[PDB]
Amino acid sequence: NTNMRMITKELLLAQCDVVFLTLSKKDVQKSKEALERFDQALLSVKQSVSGTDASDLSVTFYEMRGHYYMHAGTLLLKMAQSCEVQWKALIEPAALCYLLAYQVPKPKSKPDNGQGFLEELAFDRQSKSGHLLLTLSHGKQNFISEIIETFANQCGQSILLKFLFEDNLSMQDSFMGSDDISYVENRVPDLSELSQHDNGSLRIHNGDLQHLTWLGLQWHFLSTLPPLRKWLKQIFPRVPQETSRLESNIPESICLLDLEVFLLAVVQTSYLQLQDNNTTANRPRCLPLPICKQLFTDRQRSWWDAVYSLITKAKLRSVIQHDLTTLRAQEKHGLQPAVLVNWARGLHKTGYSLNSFYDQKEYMGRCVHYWKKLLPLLDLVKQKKSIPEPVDPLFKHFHNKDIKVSEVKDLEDEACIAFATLDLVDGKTEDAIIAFESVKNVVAYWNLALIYQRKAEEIENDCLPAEEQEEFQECLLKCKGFLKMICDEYSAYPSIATSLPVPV
Repeated sequence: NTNMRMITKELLLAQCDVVFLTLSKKDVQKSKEALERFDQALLSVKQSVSGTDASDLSVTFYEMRGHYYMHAGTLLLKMAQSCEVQWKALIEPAALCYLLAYQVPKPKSKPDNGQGFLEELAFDRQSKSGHLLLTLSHGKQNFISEIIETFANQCGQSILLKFLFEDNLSMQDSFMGSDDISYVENRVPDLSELSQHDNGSLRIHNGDLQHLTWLGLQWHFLSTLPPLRKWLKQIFPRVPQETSRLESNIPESICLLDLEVFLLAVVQTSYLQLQDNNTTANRPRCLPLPICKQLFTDRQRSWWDAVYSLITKAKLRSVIQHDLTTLRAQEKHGLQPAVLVNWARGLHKTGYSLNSFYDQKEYMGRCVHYWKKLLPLLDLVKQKKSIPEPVDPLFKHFHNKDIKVSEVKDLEDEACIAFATLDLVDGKTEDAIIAFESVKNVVAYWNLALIYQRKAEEIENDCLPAEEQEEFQECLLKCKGFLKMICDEYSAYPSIATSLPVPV
């Protein structure tokens, strides 16, 4: 009875998704037929059994309403791609469809009928809809205009119904007309809620390389690094966070930082590859998960599958061992500088942000290791071949990776600052100063002033003029609008200027 009305909606949803992606219906009869059956079932269940608060039909109906609008958006984008490419007329219909799904509220009875399914489906729908609503509406003031236009009493839903089912369904009857939408308002997803929705969506995509690289790419498009450690702690719970030795290429000593580094590299290589794939001559940069093609190459897939088979278990591990040698910058690697430098900067930031001492050291140890392994190779930049890689080992790109002769100096300075900071977070506070008195950028000045303050809370007076002149240096350097410091001088400069005047 009502239970079959419950389950058929779920099965028709799975049918719609499968017919959409793997069956690769080319936006022709194949997929639109499933969508039409879905819409018919929706109107049928809504009009007759208007479930109240008590029956679960109402909450399942709400979740499938959100999912129906999401799939409407995906079908619009597929039509646009198949015909020519994502048009200028099929992103706003699609943007409105993505919005409504996120806006209908996550289902929670909180008292049998495993609400877990609806909970994780809400996780997934919100994650997807939000990531595709930010990447479509990258420019602001776009949501407000779409909300006040593409929707209206009937015209808005008419121009959204005709596209999906071309004149095979009446407007008033058996359609989306009976559903009212005017109840939705402007509310772009939050960058904190989005990360938790992704951390939840990882509950139905355990270790899917495609899904992970898609999420990584979507975060990368928003110009903020993704939270790789939460996801990697969810996927793999137990894996050690570091290793005893970085000099040994042994397969059964996988550290979580290795997988973090591998995912960083895959995300950047796939991003550059698509960037060169005639996207410069397509409005959705990343093309939602089911419609888009493979983002990683084949060797990455083989290695990740071997790693997953090792972790979550006559095993041939030559791929593990070979790419581990590649990963730890060991005996002989084909990767050029662009990859090592990205690795080092990422580990640097991720470690420095955190507070736990046994975590900052770990991030600074791996960071200094990568910079010191870059040290000799970047020296081979004297009108010389970097590394002959006629074959592509794992990550080989050109016209980007090649570090020109000029930029060497800055990487040297960053490596020295990494050395100083590593030793400063170990307790050798004197040679920390020693090393910080060679590089002459603003990071050095700020770190020196900070160590002067901490060591000398209530020690001496004349050590304060050290802080005085170093923050005067940083003042002149602020005069040039230099925002390179981790905390902007709006906060450091005022506090230090105050402390200097108060001590005076």
